[PDB]
Parts: sequence; C-alpha cells; structure tokens
Amino acid sequence: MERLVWDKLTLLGFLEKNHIPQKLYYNLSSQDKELSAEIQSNVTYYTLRDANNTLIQALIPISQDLQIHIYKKGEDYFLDFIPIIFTRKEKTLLLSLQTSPYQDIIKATNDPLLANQLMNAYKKSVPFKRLVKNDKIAIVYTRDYRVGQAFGQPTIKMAMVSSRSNQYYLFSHSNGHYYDSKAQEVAGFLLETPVKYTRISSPFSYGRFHRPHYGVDYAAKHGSLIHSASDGRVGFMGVKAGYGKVVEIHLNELRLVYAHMSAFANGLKKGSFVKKGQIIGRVGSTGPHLHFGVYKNSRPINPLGYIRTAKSKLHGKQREVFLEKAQRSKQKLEELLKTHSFEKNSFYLLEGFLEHHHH
Ligand code: NI
Ligand code: NI
Ligand SMILES: [Zn+2]
Repeated sequence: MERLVWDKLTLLGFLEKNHIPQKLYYNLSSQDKELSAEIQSNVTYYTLRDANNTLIQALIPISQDLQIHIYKKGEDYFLDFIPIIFTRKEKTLLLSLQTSPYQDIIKATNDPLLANQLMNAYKKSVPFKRLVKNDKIAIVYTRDYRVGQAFGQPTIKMAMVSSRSNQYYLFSHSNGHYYDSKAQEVAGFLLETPVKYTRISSPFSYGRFHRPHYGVDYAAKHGSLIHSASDGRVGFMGVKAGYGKVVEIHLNELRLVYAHMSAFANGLKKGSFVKKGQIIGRVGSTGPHLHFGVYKNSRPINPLGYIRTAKSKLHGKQREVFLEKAQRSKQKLEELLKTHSFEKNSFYLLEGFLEHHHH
C-alpha cells in the first residue's frame, strides 16, 4: 500500500475526492459518524489503488488502536472500524544535562514529542525548573510501530530527574494517568463537568474485547450552556462532519473537544484564551447532547477520570502491583546508571529496560 500523510480532508471529502459513494458516510449511525470525525491532520494512512488508479482500499487511523477500513468488494464499497495491528518497542534514555532538558532530549532522540511529554509531565515540578548542568534525566518509554514505522506518540512508562542528589520519579499506569512513587497522582488536571446534564447517554469506551466511544455524551436540553472544563487555548472552532459545531481547546498535553453545539459564545475564536468555567457555547444536536472528549498526548482518555476535586491515588490490588513494579523499576534504573558512565558520554539511548544488561 502507499503510505501517505493526511492533510485537511474530512472522511466525506476523502470519499468525494476518490469517487466513492457518499452514502457510505451518510448511512453511518450517529455513533459511527462521531467516530469518523476524529481523523487527525498529519496522521499517516494507507491506500491501495488498481491499474485504473481507482481507490480499492484505505486504512485511516482514528486513534492509536482503531482505524477506518474502506474497501471495494464486488461492485460496492464498505466501511469498517477495525483494530490497528502494531509492534511496541521500549527504550531507556539516560541523560546528564549539558544544555537544557529540552535540547538534550532532542539531541539524544531527535523526538520533540517525547521532549514535550516530559516538559508537560514535570510542568509544576519545582526541582525540574531548577535542573542544572550534570543533573540526571532518565525516561523509560515505548513507541508503537506499523510495518517498521513509528506512529502516534510515545508513552512514558517511567521518568526520573535528579536535583541536589534527590530523585523525582513518575510512572504511568494503564489508566493513562501519572503517579508518583507513593502511588499518588502527579501532573494531573482537575476538570469540571462542562454542562448541566440530565443523564450520561453514552460513556467513554475503548470498545475492547472481554462499541468504541471516544468521549462522554451528556444528554442535555437544547440551548443548555456549555462551560470550558479547563483553562486553555482554542485550537479549532467550526463545523466537523459527525460533530456538527465543535470547539477544541488545548492545555499542556490535553486537547478537549466540545461537540454538537447549537452556537458558539460571542467573540470566541481560534486562538482565544479561555478560563475554566467560561461559557463557550450552547448544546445542540448538529435528542440534544454535548459530546465531551479529552485527548492526552493525542490519545483519547476517559474524561470522567479527571473530573474530581482532589488528586487521585491508587488503591487495593492496583496499588500493591504498582508499588511492586515501581520498586523494581527504581532498582533497575540505579543499576543502569551504575553501568553507563557519563564520563564516556552525555547520554545513552538503550534498548529495553528491565531486560537490559551486559555480558
Ligand atoms: Ni547497556
Ligand atoms: Ni544475559
Ligand atoms: Zn459522543
């Protein structure tokens, strides 16, 4: 297949451009239409054409693990939402600061995405802002690959920065949030419910085997006020097929989506800075509901996990398992730092983490 980069088309625009009957979109359920609205610009997608240059297949990612599959069978086109098959690689970055955290990470990885994730993860960290030459930064992270090619964003499993001989750790969890070594949340966001809803008509779902919905649908009256769940900056504001009128707001590594609006607030525009609690529009059905979506580092995440008044902590068996892994991870990081000298090199980018050792 040809590997290409998505630019500005909608699904419908893509169908039109390639002479695929547009009913393939119009016939979708409203849930599938919402799903189809999340094709991001710059995603890598795949196409296959026949001798006539007719589009006979396409694979278009809508998340890190779901994609649209369009294919011609006999005389007709079909559209499925299917899993993405991928390979995951783990690396360990070990770094002695030479210039700035950001520049050094780029030097060692050539990856702005990872560098931005670290800055964001430590955004409120006082020791982080006070890092100086020869302070240490370690990151254990994974990246996902499709036929050899990385896609989406990396995932930080563990990070550590040292300042004045003290080490400041954070760890990911399968729930998508970061935790310190006492299993309490760090680098969180306190989001507020953005509308007065009558009920949640459809919660967030990965749709995973034991259905995918990448937001929360809040049933509300047409015209109900919609308030920003957070501070941030408006990125997009307008109409997207499947979402109707929508506002997107960015804050650190979050993108927050508010869809199906009947109207935007007067004077709101692309680039507007907004405050948590500020009115950004009104509920519509462009019956009525607000679709509220949250994306961390490009990946959809359950918004409800961040609507809380306090910082989260892990509990029960989740806490036990976490702390066990955290201890093992900390011990292993020390061993790796002992066995890779910053006299020889300012950084090391190592294959794997727990299994990494020499002979
Ligand atoms: Ni090594
Ligand atoms: Ni061995
Ligand atoms: Zn929805």
